[PDB]
Amino acid sequence: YSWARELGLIRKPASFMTSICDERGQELIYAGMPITEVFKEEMGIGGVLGLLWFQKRLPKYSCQFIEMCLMVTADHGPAVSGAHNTIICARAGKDL
Amino acid sequence: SAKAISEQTGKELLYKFICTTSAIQNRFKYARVTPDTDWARLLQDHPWLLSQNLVVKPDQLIKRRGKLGLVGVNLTLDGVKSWLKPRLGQEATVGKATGFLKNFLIEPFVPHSQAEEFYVCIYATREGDYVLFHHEGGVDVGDVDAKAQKLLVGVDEKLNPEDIKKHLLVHAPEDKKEILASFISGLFNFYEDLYFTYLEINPLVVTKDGVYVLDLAAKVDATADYICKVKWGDIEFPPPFGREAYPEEAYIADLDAKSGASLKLTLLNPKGRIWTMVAGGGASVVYSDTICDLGGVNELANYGEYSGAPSEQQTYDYAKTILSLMTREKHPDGKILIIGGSIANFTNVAATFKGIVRAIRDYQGPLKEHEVTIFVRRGGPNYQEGLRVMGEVGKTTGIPIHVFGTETHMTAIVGMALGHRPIPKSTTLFSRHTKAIVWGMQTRAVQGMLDFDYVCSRDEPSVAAMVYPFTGDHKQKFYWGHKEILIPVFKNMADAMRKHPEVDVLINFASLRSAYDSTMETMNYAQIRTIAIIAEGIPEALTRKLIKKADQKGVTIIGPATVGGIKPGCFKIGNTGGMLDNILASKLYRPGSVAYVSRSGGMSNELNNIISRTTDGVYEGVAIGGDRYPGSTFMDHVLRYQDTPGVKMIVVLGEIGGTEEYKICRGIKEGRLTKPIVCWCIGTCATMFASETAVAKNQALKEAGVFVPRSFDELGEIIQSVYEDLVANGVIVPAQEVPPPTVPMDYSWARELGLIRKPASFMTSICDERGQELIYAGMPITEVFKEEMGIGGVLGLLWFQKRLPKYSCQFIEMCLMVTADHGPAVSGAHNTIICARAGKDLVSSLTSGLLTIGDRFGGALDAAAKMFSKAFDSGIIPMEFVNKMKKEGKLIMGIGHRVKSINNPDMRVQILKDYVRQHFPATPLLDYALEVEKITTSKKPNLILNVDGLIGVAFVDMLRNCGSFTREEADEYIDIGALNGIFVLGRSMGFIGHYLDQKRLKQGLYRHPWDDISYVLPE
Amino acid sequence: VSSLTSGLLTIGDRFGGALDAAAKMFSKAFDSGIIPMEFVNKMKKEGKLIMGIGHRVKSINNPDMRVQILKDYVRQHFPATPLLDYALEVEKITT
Ligand SMILES: CC(C)(COP(=O)(O)OP(=O)(O)OC[C@H]1O[C@@H](n2cnc3c(N)ncnc32)[C@H](O)[C@@H]1OP(=O)(O)O)[C@@H](O)C(=O)NCCC(=O)NCCS
Ligand SMILES: Nc1ncnc2c1ncn2[C@@H]1O[C@H](COP(=O)(O)OP(=O)(O)O)[C@@H](O)[C@H]1O
Ligand SMILES: O=P([O-])(O)O
Ligand SMILES: [Mg+2]
Repeated sequence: YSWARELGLIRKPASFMTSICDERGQELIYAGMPITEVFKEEMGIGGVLGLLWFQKRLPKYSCQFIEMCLMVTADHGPAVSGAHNTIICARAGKDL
Repeated sequence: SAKAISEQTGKELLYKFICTTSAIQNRFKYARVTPDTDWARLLQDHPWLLSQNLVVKPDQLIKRRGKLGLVGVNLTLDGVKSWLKPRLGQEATVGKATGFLKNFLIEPFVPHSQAEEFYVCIYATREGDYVLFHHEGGVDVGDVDAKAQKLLVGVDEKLNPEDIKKHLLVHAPEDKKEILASFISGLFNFYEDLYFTYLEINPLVVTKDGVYVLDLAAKVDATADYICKVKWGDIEFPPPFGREAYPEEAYIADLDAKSGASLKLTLLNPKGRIWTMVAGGGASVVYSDTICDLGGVNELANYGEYSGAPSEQQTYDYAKTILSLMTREKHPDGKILIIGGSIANFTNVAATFKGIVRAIRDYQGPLKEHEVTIFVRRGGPNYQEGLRVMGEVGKTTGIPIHVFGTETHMTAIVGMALGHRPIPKSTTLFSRHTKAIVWGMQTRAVQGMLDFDYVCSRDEPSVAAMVYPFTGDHKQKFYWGHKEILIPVFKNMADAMRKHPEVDVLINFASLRSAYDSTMETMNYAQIRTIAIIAEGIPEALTRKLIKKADQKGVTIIGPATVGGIKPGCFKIGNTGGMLDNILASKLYRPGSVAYVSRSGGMSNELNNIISRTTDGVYEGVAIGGDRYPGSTFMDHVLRYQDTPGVKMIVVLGEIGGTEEYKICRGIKEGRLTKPIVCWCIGTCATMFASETAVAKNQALKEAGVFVPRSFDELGEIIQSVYEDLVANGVIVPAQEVPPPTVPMDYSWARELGLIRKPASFMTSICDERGQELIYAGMPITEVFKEEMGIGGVLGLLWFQKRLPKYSCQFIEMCLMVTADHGPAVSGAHNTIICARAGKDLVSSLTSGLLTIGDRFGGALDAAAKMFSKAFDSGIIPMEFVNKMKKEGKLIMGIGHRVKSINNPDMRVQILKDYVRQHFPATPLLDYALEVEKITTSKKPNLILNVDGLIGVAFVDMLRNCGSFTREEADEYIDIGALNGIFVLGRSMGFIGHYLDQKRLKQGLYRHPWDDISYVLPE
Repeated sequence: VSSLTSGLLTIGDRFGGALDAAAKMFSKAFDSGIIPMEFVNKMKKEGKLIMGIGHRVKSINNPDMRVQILKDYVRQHFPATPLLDYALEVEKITT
């Protein structure tokens, strides 16, 4: 199959479809932007999230805002439903 | 098709459903008599049989019964019995039909004058339903077509009562005009509402007392069953009067009825030396015709066909019937088997041939004894290899088999077998710019179209969008050569039309049930100018309505019951021409000068082959479909071809029945048709069963100037002669040949022909869902239940791939039961509850809890088993073990309890301990553990062997000593965590229990109280 | 536990949903009082497929063994099966 496909003798439709990231290249690509450009352009976590989630280069204010959201939602004590379960679980000797 | 019903069936429906002011007399007053009739029972159900004098007649689709002395009139019940004595069960010859008189009808005698007898008839035609009336009814009606008053009721038109009275009842007695008008009106509404195509009452009697339906002959459109099932009930369609079916005919009829495939068989001469096993309704006729043309009419043994993709098994069952039938008695000159067919559309030729090859191997002894010679001719996907298996079975058995392909003319094998020859509206519908919408989820058809487009060197794909009402709007992946492209799929046709104004063609793959409505809907979008209706089985009355709307809107309808057509280099309707290999083989990627029109789809594929081999190729070809009323006729297309400059000659493949072919004679006469026309009508043999005959039409066409061959065999030769003459006269300037673009083979297909191998990325050994039955580790699911395995047994198969002893299975079930739950205070239950309370679903809530299982919660079973196994296997004595653990600063896993002690035992442990002792052959590890317990309880009384420890060591003893596992196997299962699986599976029940409970208890969101939290944050 | 959960987390909608879906759908239809044929057509009109109807290979001539096993147990031991009776009538129409 590998060989027949190389010589373009047979066609087989792909079962999967992606559009967020391409690891196959010389360089890693996040939604069309190569990883070096991501750092060079100083995107940040917000910027990277814009490419992977929306496949868009967002304005700086937008990125900074996303980062701000992530910061305020980071934690709200151990009394909440989720924190409680994680604590119970950690205490029951489980992994991260 | 339109099918005849019995007089009883018709009368029953009429009495049940006719709505009229007219009082219909003797309603439901009929009794049926067969040779198996219980007269006592008959009289019990019909006491009216003694009330008055009667009439008796056969109800077997015998016409002119009175003239044949087959109607016993004005008889007492005794007289009726006396009349039946010499007739019931007797053989009778009515014209050229000979059969038995088996079914009769008894009705009350209606005294009346000849003046009180009338004739009424309604019948369907393309243009509507004709209503006929005659004041001189009876057995002496004569030529009713010229004599009777007649009126056409158009398509979707109402029968006006004023018109009945004014035009139909002109010669009716004045006093009976209102009652007749009222009855005829009700009869017409009845005729429409129950989907009749023919209804005749001869005579209809109207006396001073009321209306009497003395006789009734009717046909219904059988395809309307899906609508009318409720009113029709278990309606029976009687076969015409004549001989009854041989047991072999009945067998094949049963196979046909129980499958989507077409399997037909009729014996002509059981003692004939010529047997046929032909694929396709069209080809079967053609072969039968050729045999008759070569004088074999008296030696032809059968008429039959197989089509619609039958399974290898069905093909085998069909073939064995033929082979059985031909090896009953020897013939001095031996026998012949003609295994023919046209070019198959998509079905792999090797598949059906495997069934036939199996039948030949089973009947090789009788076939050699009866000196049978087999002739094969078939085309289609991978026909080359299908012909190889045929040639090979001939060599291995010794039976003479002569195998031929597409290169041989279809009917050439006949002459070879007999030893006569040696064995060697709008004019344009489509353009290269045509864009279509496909109604339905037809991935293969769309891809087929797109491969034709690519190979035709079209700039864009011919399919713009698809309409599939069950899914939401999405895009489907397809291939433009080797490049993947996306085609939009719409839930609503309105959206497809809106987003694609460039589309003017619609290909309708809607089922026969929804074809009508989807076509009518399409006609509300003016952009659509051509509609191809694929569906076979649309009721005639509905197709007429489609025709009417299309005609008034100028929409060209191709179909119903068609594959479509093909315009080489431009457009291909759906599945026309089949796989690329056939499109390439018959050079359909580039246009020629020859245009054709056919009824049969199969024959269109054969015509593509014929034309490509004899001429410069096909310009445009159309299959008009096989329904009674095609949307577009032979003439419709012939005129388009006459008016297309690129068309230099026309080929028409006609058929027996209808008078369409005569419009061509007329067209030529009138000087409208000037282009050379080649025509051959199939069904020249059918006259061995007047203007409508194939023989009559072929004669008329030849006289009109049409080029008509002697037989179907000479069709290739005549086409080539016409073509060569047109080249010689410079009418045809053939173009230089350009090679088409190449497209890769489909992986699916390559894998089928075993051309490529691709290694599996995965490996399984627990279950196989691919089979005819589900298999759990080698044991089929039915055996699982038959052997009464239970949950324990099933777990043994899926987890260990072993058939365990019953006591082992029962023990596993016991473990699952004790581990099921242990209250809501435990880590896992708590999380599930929290989760359920936070409004999550079952799976999220369960998993949230299960994710706590492993170390400090639920770990103990695996831990205990591992610890004790290690200690035991190391050979240290229990006391040495206890002290070793103390020194290492470790507690024993599976030892200790909060309240339970040596004097106050744990019930779960008691239950299990007792079962294990009683049923397990050996328990060495349990014995060792219990000895450790003797030591620890002597320290503190609550240092008992707990349920986790008990299950752990019991399970190890079960694996090691049940005798299903080697030590290696038993030790691997423990290590890979089989014991964790037990706890997880077991407790999963309890957790689902809690989830349901919290939802049922309508428990709100949990927030942990701050009072229970010690906040120790930095400063 | 991680491996099991990873798989279980796919259960719910397009995978494993059918049991719940079928039970809900048929109960609704039965309880609403509509006759099987009315139900079949209602679904078609609404653009919905019947949950618990259809098979890739198995047909009315080639039955599913699991369905055979279960149908037969239920017929034998259940005092009353009105919804099953209703569903089998819907199956008569769809097949
Ligand atoms: C001495 C005393 C404080 C503690 O005794 P205890 O609870 O029985 O002792 P422990 O908690 O250490 O447990 C007993 C043993 O069980 C062992 N053990 C506990 N759980 C175990 C497990 N799961 N697996 C293996 N061993 C286990 C411990 O290792 C310990 O072993 P050791 O005796 O060799 O050290 C207690 O008995 C006491 O209060 N006695 C009263 C004496 C008195 O009258 N005092 C004077 C007042 S006048
Ligand atoms: N029940 C009846 N009462 C009186 N006359 C009847 C009755 N049934 C039939 N007849 C007469 O017998 C004739 C022949 O019967 P019919 O049903 O028309 O058979 P066919 O037309 O096939 O010969 C009728 O034309 C009519 O005169
Ligand atoms: O049966 P066909 O010849 O119309 O395909
Ligand atoms: Mg008559």
